[PDB]
Amino acid sequence: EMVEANLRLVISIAKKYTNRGLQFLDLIQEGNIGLMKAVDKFEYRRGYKFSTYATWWIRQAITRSIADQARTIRIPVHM
DNA sequence: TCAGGTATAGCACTGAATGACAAAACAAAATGGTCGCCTGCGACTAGAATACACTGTGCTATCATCATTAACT
Repeated sequence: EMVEANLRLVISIAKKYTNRGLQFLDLIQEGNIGLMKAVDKFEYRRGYKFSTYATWWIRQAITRSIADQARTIRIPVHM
């Protein structure tokens, strides 16, 4: 239920990060994976909004995916 | 023309030269110890919710294959 509710937030972040990269579908899948990984560790005791945490996790996932994938040769994240 | 002789070659003989085996030393190569960098993984808590991809081949020249429309039976 949380994933189905936040799919719209995921696609909104994807639209805010509209780069060609590999493909929009791969970026949406990476955002969904990041959303799931954030939900698996999220709690409401902080008294803040889940939107910021989910956005940070999706940004990290997209950065890792564009640093590793979306290229012929594999380039590390530090490079 | 026959013969003494000097030039040239074979023969008797100890002792120095030349073979075979083993050991010590140096250089080339593979294996192992060690240092610093590359890299794989996790976390950062104000709010951010289908609008950003975007289109552009252009309507050539016909030719043949598949379900819906209309109507004869």
